[PDB]
Amino acid sequence: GSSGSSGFRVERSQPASQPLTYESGPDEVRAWLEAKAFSPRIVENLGILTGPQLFSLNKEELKKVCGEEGVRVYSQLTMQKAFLEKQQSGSELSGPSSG
Repeated sequence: GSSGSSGFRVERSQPASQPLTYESGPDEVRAWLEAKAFSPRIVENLGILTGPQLFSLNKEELKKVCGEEGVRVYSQLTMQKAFLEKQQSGSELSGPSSG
């Protein structure tokens, strides 16, 4: 019960998008990047990390390795993460600590 405002206007979709999950190793992580066509550098740089190892990278990190492009990579990554969170309904004693 606390007055608050929110919203977002980002209408952007892609025709093709390779499936990326935590079970996907570095062999797939590199494919996901190329699929989006981020950059020839970020693909090889982030194409060596595993599924989780990559997602583990924070905005600052992704920006440190991907430089400026990173900002975009992270914007797309998070989007996927959230989608994965609610992929296989069956969380075991896991969830939001505080709401």
